[PDB]
Amino acid sequence: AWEIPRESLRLEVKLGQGCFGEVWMGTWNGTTRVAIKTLKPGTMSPEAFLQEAQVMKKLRHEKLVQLYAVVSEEPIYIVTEYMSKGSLLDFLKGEMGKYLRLPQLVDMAAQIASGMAYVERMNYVHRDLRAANILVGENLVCKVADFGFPIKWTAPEAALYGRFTIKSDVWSFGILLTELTTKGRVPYPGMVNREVLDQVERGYRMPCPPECPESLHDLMCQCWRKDPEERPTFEYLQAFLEDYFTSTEPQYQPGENL
Repeated sequence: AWEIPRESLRLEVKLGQGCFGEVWMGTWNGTTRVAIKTLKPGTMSPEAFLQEAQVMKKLRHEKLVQLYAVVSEEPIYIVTEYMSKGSLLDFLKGEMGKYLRLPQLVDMAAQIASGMAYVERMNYVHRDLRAANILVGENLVCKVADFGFPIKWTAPEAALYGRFTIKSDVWSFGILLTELTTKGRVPYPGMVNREVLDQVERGYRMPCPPECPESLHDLMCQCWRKDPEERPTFEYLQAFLEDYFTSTEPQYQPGENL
């Protein structure tokens, strides 16, 4: 019942492509601006698509990219709401990067934590939370996306022993916060995957990014606790971030970059 006929879709502009397929901006039923994520032929059977797509179908929150429709015959299409500004990663590195300061950045983080707070209540796990999988819309709206490893964003337990939980998502969120505060820089500068895994097992943590208030770096560090259960909830992360400039940094002053 999420199913629609293919010719309901006008694929117009190519937006990019990944290991699993492409993403197009498009038009639905001649009237509705949409995004379509195309899956490469041979990635998944129709019966196998039903089993995995249950999650994206049950999740409906204002801070997750909304699924609109599905074409579950090869090649499989996933039709979702259209986010005008692309990925948070591109946004942070682009021309807008320059002008973003802490208040905008923390507000973006709060929207994201809210999205994940919803996933948390629903008892799901994201598994691939990072700036590249957040989409930006008008008015600096950010929404979590993408439900199809990248070790630098992955919690130790999950990278090593496949222990993926909401708490491993929390760890990735902490890494996302360094992306937000460095304007999109790859975490652990200079370190390759193995060096990262070794160091993180030995207790290494990224330091406070320049101009970033120690209080926010504390939050990152809490997200990075060795012990998954010590890690804060997204409910906490969301409330902390929404309230940040009153409750936590009431005397914040603008700087050159943050």
